[PDB]
Amino acid sequence: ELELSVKKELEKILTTASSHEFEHTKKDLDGFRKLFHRFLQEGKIQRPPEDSIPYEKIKARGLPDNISSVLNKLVVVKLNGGLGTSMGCKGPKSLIGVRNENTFLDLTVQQIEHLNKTYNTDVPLVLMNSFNTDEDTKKILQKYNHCRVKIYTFNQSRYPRINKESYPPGHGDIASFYNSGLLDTFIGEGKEYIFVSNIDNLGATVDLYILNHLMNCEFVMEVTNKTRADVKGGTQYEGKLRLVEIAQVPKAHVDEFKSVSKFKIFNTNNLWISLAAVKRLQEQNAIDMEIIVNAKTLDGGLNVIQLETAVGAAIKSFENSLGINVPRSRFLPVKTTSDLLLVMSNLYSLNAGSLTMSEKREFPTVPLVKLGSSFTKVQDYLRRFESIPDMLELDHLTVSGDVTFGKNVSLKGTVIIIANHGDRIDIPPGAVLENKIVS
Amino acid sequence: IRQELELSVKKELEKILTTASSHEFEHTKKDLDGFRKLFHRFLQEGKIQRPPEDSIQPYEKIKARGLPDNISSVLNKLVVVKLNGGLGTSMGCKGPKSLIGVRNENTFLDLTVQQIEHLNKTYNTDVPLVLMNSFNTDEDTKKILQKYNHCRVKIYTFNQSRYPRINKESLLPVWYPPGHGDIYASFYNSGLLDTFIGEGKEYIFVSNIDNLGATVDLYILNHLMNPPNGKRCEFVMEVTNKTRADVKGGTLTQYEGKLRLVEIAQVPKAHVDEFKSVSKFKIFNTNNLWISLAAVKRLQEQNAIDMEIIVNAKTLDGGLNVIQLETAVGAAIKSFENSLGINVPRSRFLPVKTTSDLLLVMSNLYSLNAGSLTMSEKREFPTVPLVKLGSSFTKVQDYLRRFESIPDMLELDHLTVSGDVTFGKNVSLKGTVIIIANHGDRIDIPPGAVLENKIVS
Amino acid sequence: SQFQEVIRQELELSVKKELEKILTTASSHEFEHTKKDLDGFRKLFHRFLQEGKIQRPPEDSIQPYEKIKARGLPDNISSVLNKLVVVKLNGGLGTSMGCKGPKSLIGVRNENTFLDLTVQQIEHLNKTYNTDVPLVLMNSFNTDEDTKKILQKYNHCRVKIYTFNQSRYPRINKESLLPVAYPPGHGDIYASFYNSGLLDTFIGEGKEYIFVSNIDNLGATVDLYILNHLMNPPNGKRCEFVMEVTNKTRADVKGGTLTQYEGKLRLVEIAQVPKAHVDEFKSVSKFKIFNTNNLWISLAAVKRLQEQNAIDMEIIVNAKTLDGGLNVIQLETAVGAAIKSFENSLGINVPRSRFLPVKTTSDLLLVMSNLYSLNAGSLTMSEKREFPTVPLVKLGSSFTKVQDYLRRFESIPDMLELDHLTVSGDVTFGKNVSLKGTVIIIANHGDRIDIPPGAVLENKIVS
Amino acid sequence: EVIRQELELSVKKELEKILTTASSHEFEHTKKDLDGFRKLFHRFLQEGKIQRPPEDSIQPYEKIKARGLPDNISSVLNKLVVVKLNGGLGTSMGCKGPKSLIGVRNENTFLDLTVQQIEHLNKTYNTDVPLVLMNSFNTDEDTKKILQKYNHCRVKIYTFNQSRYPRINKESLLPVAWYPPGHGDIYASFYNSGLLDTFIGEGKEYIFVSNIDNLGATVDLYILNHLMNPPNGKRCEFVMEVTNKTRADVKGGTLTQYEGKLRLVEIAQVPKAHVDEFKSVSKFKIFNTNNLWISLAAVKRLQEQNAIDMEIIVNAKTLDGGLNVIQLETAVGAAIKSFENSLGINVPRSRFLPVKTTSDLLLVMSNLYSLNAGSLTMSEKREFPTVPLVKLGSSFTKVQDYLRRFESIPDMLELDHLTVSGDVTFGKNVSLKGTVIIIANHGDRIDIPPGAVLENKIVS
Repeated sequence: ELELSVKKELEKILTTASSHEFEHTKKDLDGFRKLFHRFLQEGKIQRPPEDSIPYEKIKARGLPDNISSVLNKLVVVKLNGGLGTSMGCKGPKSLIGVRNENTFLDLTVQQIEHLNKTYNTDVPLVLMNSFNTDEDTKKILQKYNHCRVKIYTFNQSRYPRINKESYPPGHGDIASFYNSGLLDTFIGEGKEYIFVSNIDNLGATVDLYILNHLMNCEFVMEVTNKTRADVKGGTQYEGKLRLVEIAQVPKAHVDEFKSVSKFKIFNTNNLWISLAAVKRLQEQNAIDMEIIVNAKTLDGGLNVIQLETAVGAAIKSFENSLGINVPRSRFLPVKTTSDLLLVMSNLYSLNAGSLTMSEKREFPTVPLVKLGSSFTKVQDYLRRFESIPDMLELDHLTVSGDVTFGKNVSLKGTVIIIANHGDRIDIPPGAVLENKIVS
Repeated sequence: IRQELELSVKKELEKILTTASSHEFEHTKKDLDGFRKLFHRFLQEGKIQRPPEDSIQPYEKIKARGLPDNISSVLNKLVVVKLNGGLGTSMGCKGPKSLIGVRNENTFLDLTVQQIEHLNKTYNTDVPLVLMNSFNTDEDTKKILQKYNHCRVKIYTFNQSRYPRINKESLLPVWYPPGHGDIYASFYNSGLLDTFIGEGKEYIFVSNIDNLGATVDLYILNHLMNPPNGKRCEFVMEVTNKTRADVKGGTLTQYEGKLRLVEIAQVPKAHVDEFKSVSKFKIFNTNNLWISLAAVKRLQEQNAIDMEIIVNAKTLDGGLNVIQLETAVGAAIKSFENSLGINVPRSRFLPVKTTSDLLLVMSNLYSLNAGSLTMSEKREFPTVPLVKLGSSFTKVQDYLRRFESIPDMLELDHLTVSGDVTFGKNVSLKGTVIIIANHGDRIDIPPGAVLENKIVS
Repeated sequence: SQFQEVIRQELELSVKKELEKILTTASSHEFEHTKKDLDGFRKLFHRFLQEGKIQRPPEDSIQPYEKIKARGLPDNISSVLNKLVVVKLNGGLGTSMGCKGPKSLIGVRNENTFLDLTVQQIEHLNKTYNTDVPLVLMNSFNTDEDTKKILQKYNHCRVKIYTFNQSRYPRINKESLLPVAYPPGHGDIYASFYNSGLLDTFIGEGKEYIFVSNIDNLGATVDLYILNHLMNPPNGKRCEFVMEVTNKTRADVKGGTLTQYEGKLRLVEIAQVPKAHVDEFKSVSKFKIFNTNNLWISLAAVKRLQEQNAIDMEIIVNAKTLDGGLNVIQLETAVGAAIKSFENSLGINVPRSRFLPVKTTSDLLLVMSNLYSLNAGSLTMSEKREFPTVPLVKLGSSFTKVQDYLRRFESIPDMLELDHLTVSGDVTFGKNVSLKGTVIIIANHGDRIDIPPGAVLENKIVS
Repeated sequence: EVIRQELELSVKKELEKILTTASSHEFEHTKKDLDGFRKLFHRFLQEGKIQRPPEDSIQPYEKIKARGLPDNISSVLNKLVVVKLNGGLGTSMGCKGPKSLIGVRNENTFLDLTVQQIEHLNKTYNTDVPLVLMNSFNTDEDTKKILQKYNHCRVKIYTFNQSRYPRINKESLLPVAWYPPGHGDIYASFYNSGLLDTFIGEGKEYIFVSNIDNLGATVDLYILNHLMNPPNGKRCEFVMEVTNKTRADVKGGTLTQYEGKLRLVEIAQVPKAHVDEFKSVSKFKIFNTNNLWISLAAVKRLQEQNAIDMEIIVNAKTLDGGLNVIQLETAVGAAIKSFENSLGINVPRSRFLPVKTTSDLLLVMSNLYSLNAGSLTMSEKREFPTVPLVKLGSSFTKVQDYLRRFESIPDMLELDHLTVSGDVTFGKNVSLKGTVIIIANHGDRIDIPPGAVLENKIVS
């Protein structure tokens, strides 16, 4: 008698519709009911064997020659649903400057343009944007016409927040793909596959070595070795491969997670998913994704629980799955302005829209940089540099305080600069900082 | 001309050779004439040689061949020689570097013999230890040896030669050790060479006492004593990958059928850029070498030991620029028939140059097993953490003063301190720690504190 | 006498009329109890206008708690509680501490508020004793309307919670002697509690004794031994009015003491003490006795004395200035000075287990440390804390407002081995700090100090 | 009047009890030095405005240059003698011994350079010009030691010492404690050394007195063409190089036509009232360079006559554990007034470039200037011709410090003002441009990064 009083106010929100909106109105609610019923009804015994999961072994099978073929039976979807307010800039996380002078969105059409103009193929790109991103990104999709690209944008369902005392439904909502109708469209043409990559990941290009094991199974989940850097994240139970998340872990076995190995598994969020298998699961309602609590409180109101599902959670529902190892070449997500300084450096070379780590960086290791609190805002980031320094021979960089960089600087080895509170530190142009502590 | 000003520097030492203290005469004549013998070669003083994939072998291919059975093995073919001719004033200490404490507190010397004991006291064998110490270190090291009686290890000493500090502007003499190439002649001349080959030992294993990871390894020894169907070995060179940590050293190449050594100075100007990547040079001179005893006798008799002349500048401290003619051990493989060096894990090369290495190596990051220490887990990534202590921390006494115990490091990646900083008991460093106390200020870090990804100003 | 008692009469006449004015002001149908309130002011005022040294206190009038504690506890049933009334003093906000609201609603431990811990205490009586103790709160216009909306949380519990408001009085002028168009303190209780129609309800329900304490005193708790002493008393005397007293620390010389004046007890406070002998009050101790404001009072006794106007309490002056205004007086009274009027009145000397005023954040810390343990809503110093010694904690002005206090300590540090603490300026503690010995943490203007998580500061001066 | 002769002959006998303590052979020079004083003290006891200097008596170097060069051969050099002023240490720069011996570039010492010059002269021209050094009791034996090194360079070198005088006391008026009596003491010493008669015997006719600070003191052919084979007939005798005043160099010496001849004037000689008009109004554009051209012939003629008129420079000095005392001296320039036909010629600042302090060094060992065969001249592309202004602090004063602070001399072509003070260091390959102020307050350090370009900046 305690779920029958929330649904009665979910019937009291249908008559507050603006007459026209009724097609996707009675449906988005009827999804919340399918997941609110799983809220109040809520191993270790199997470890992943050798016969399940390497990169350099597929390359020796290895590459189908040549045109195309095969490049024509595929669709490319990159995620959008997400602001970059954490970055600073109000608006979609797609519309921020990366390399002079392209943005995330620009970098993606750059990649597709090179393949179309060389393999004679026409591969359509797709955005899965949220309600906070569609108004803006739609207005700028006009500057992409007359480029050899097909474009297909569509929204995600709207979900009602609920209160602790008495929002986007996560990235796993891709429920929506059948709702817009493009599911039925894409299949009935010749395509058989969908490639999901995040837009934050800039290494997540479409691979031709993997397109061998795909073309001429079904479900591919890409993986990379865990590193001290990124500890928490997603990692074969009872026949099928099951996704395991940080929050699902019982109280006892927290020490067993992370340490040691044990596990090498990490969630890449780069997936290939078969089209014809979606309709065998989306219609019979057998997709089993796990739903997470995710209750924050911002800014000056009660604690709110926002229920969301995960993309990689539907392996337990898919049949005949197997994952393959992908070297860190093809995983490079950008989160803070400290990543921006990294990627826009002469650490990466730029080639037809997709970027790779450069020569001659002698050792193949990312030199990660920690920028201070006063660099977090992208508008402040560019203020303080403009003239992204030389970093081909840098190992560690840490700046904190009111610091400014002149043009053409070179950073080498370990550089530490720390201005005290209400001090300014002005690095002169052309300067070469090598293993130095600038207080 | 070049002779007529060389016969001056030869009759300039005839005045000091009569300034000889009766007995100490023949080991004085022997050296000074061996100084002339270098000075001569000093006046006269590729590339097509790309290194081969057959001589230089991976460790992984020896280690699993593999274990020599049984009793035992023989091992009684080996001699462990360790270089002990180095002062430790860069670490702060007046005297031999060997006598600096590393753990609990075993000294450098302590730790070696504790290995040789665990061998002999488990394999019913008698392996010797041989130290080469120069005139700097011989005195002080001898007095502190009486503590090793009734340890199952026979220990032997012999001195490096004594050459004159020649003048840059003057090219005339007024004292230094000729490096570590001097071994071949000074080890023969002591008499020890003939002893060991007389006991039937045929293989000597040189290394640096600095290299705490330089441990006697069975798997390699098996490749040597009773070798794989073939000939060899007159000489072996342990060699590791190049790290950003150490960009200048030696590289081993194949110039003219035999493998040569190349030093950074031997490089003419229009090719210095080329050395150390393009990465067709991931060879690093570890300085951990095996040699054959039988081999040394032959080649030393006929002066058939060819090394490149090292020419070091220093004017330090007060006075004119000084010229030190030296020779290295490596620069003499090309004069040994049939050479090959193998590739070795960095596990086997852990040299303790600064006070910053001490920290690393006496932390809970390494676990000790009576002498020989290893990178013991829990440790997640294999990566060696960066540690850079300031100038307030160089002299050992200061370093030891500053730490009231050595802080936990098993989950550290980078740590940099500078200033008058001072630690506590049970301190736990995790992530990237930066602690900097400015000219006049002092930071003392409270006991049992956990600094994790922080910056203390 | 001649020219002095004409002016005095014209003062009491002038105000009265400017108060006959502020009566119909005010022309609100809801008169209850306005006219009475203003008849209480003129009673105080008339006294203010018209307006030692004697003996030390006798050795049988004040008694040690151990003598009484060991007699010992009642036997039946008991069921001696059924003649008791607990009364908590809720006339006061926490704007001192810095909180929008009644002090009675700030959280202490895990994280129950002063009043939570109070009802948890009574619940636990009634539960283990199949008894029904009534709880009364004597609050003010400041405190009532706010707490009433919350009192519905204590539903389904085993308490009957009761309320009343004590009067409003208007604040008189220090220059002009004129009312501006305040709660007269805890001393007003007698009148207000009776007028509220509760004194009579309970007397006619079989109660005989009232236990008055503060809400700020987390230690002031119902004690079966001191209860045994009034209910079924020794010999048959028959008292009436009993006031808990303690021994004076350096911590509190500025309090009130009991002394025999002309044949009865009287509470003598800092203020009424002559200019020449102010020192001899503080020392020697000697006068080692100090008022706790834990009181036990007979209900029968109130009526007899109330309905007959005879509770003689000393008048306090209390000059205040706030905010952009000149000087205003304010007339108040104190429970304690009532002893004077009662009969067979006596005081018992108490441990300080029973006296913990949570007045500052300094006090809060201590009381949410590991230096105490919470059991059924009451808390007491806990073993193992070896030396019985009580630490002294002085926090800085940066720690005054509770909202700050919480954020500055990521956790509550381990105490138990504190002797002295003194923090002043901009500091901050992390998770799992352990403090022992004497800890001094001074940070100057413009500086920060962040004690890292897990630190153990023993006898250090951090700067 | 009668007291003066009393205090003048009291001095006579007091010195007479000091000869009686002279080491056998030292005497014949010690006495002549002491009779040198007798005369100066005698002048010192007995001790405008109409002076504004004419047109024709001071000439612009450009006219002279355009006449121009000697033809034969020349080999006009044969009649010249180069004299460089040595007496004078470099303790104010933070150096022991002779200032002559400080490293300027490569490092060539001050003296390394002037021989480097004379030599290149003799070698290109097949002539053998001599270098004579006038050092004093402080910079003599120290210099002679180093002279061994110039063997087998093509320069005959010489030395002589100027006199040594007694320090007389402020209150007492008695002598004590010895000093070299100014550079003006060149006429007397040069005569007594005998070189003067020696040289006028080998048929030399002229000396070129100049200073070893002066790096710009080139031997210039056009001035020579004017002295040997003079145009028109006359015939003079004394020539004073002379330049323009900068706000920099205002308090100097200027020529004026006092009573017939030219006469030098020093700020110390000017009446209190008129001090404002000397040192501007310019008016006095002329400023003394102390590069002089003098006839050997003429010296001798007038020295036998004791006719050389200099003014007494009265000096007050008391350092460090001494008491207040006077130190009577004379100036070389001062002597125009007694020579004949004397003229001054105005000369580019190129010829005038003294390195008196550590600021100056930085400037001269820059890439602003350029070095060839010992001589150095500013050069390209120093586009706007003006000389940049450098004020290093009291930290950079000592030569030994100055070098430790500059891990490399920095670029200065584009530099207009540089001013530092406090505890500062410089990386290598620094470039300075425009106006650069770097100021480090007591207790601080500024370390400039290598490769830095400071362009119009304040670094505090």
